[PDB]
Amino acid sequence: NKSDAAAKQIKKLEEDFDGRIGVFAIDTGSGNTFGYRSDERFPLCSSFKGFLAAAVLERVQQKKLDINQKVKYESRDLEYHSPITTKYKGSGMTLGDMASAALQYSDNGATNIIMERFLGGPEGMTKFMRSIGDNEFRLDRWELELNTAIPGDKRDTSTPKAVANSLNKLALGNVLNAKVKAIYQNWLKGNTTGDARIRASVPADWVVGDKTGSCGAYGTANDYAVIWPKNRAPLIVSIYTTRKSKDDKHSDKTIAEASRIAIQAID
Ligand SMILES: *C(=O)N1C[C@H](NOS(=O)(=O)O)CC[C@H]1C(N)=O
Ligand SMILES: [Cl-]
Ligand SMILES: [Cl-]
Repeated sequence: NKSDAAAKQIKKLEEDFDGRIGVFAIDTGSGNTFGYRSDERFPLCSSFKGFLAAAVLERVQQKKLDINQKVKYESRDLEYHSPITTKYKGSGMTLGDMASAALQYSDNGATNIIMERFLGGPEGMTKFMRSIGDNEFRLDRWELELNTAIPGDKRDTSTPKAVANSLNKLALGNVLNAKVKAIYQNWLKGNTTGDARIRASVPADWVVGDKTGSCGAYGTANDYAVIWPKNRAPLIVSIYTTRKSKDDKHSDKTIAEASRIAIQAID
């Protein structure tokens, strides 16, 4: 019945802002879980960039790539929203710096460059996810087109549960070795976009690593996080939303609230 109460609360919240909320949360210290719409599809938007950074680190770990190899792009027309790659166009960036920009600032140039040159495009990004046992995730298009968040479209979607399981595996599990996982965690912990989301749903002294997504259409926005509560084993929270209408804006406050509810549901 605690699951049932949390379900009623999410259902009401999603009705209050005329949209759809999907939630999965895991307490890693007990195995307890909470889901609502946990198997339904939601656009990933920028959130997939957190997995794209994990894929680079796996490549590094495998000695396929080097974390400090110079990535050069002096002639490229940077995609819109490339705040970090635009500052280093003249000089190039290290591969590790590039991947972390794609994660912590959602940098679109960084994303496109990495998929074109190191990850085998959207199909290769999908391949990596299948290789960690994620069967729901799919990326179909490149930046910026992956963001259209058309209702009923299944391109560039995943499920809250699968995203949560995958972040569990990547941030806490054993896909990455102890060394390279620490780096991923640090990247996550220093995300710059997430302050009004899962982060705002927890005490200021809990440590959080997250990655947000804001398609910019259909009120579509999301966040996933590892939370290290003080004196307790880590939580995983995954929150996805869509809204009914094209011009609807996303709601940071609904995400934060949905995370507050999900985190009490697994208390
Ligand atoms: C991510 O969805 N995008 C990059 C940028 N927003 O960063 S955030 O989503 O992490 O907050 C603008 C919108 C969107 C994109 N690819 O256009
Ligand atoms: Cl996923
Ligand atoms: Cl957040």
